[PDB]
Amino acid sequence: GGCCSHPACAANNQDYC
Repeated sequence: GGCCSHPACAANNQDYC
């Protein structure tokens, strides 16, 4: 989760997702 609420993070780092 974490920054995965922000497309910026979720689109570039799916490892947190």
